[PDB]
Amino acid sequence: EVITVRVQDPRVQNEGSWNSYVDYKIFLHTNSKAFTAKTSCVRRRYREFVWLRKQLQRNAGLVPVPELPGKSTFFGTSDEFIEKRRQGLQHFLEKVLQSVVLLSDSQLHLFLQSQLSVPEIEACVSGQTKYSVEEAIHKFALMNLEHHHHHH
Ligand SMILES: [Cl-]
Ligand SMILES: [Cl-]
Ligand SMILES: [Cl-]
Ligand SMILES: [Cl-]
Ligand SMILES: [Cl-]
Ligand SMILES: [Cl-]
Ligand SMILES: [Cl-]
Ligand SMILES: [Cl-]
Repeated sequence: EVITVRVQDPRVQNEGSWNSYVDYKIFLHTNSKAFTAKTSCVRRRYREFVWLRKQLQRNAGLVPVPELPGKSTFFGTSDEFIEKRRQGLQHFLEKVLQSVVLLSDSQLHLFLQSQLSVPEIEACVSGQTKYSVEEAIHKFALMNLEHHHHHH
């Protein structure tokens, strides 16, 4: 695997409050030149993955985008519900990162290597920010290193 990706450590955030949510830790490591940060670790919720798939389906190769786990008719917090959604998210990313065309998606790179919100990504990839995509990812890499990933 030229790109290593793992969706791990799912957690119910703000448990019990009106705006509780589940998010997922995304770990990536690659030597590919397409990525600004050689290693990255972010947290994202399912609703952001749904947005990310829509961005990817606008690609110029008309390449298929892997399916996501289904949407829920309830707020799911069971261990089994969360694990199966975690498995499907990892499969989704593993498949996405095997496509050269999808590796040109700037939103994907900010999704994976920064903690910018979805609107912030949209503003950055539309030329409405002071910083470039590469600058944002590099600054996050300096800000977010915590020595959890040893070189091989
Ligand atoms: Cl809750
Ligand atoms: Cl990542
Ligand atoms: Cl979620
Ligand atoms: Cl969500
Ligand atoms: Cl960030
Ligand atoms: Cl925002
Ligand atoms: Cl990083
Ligand atoms: Cl780290």
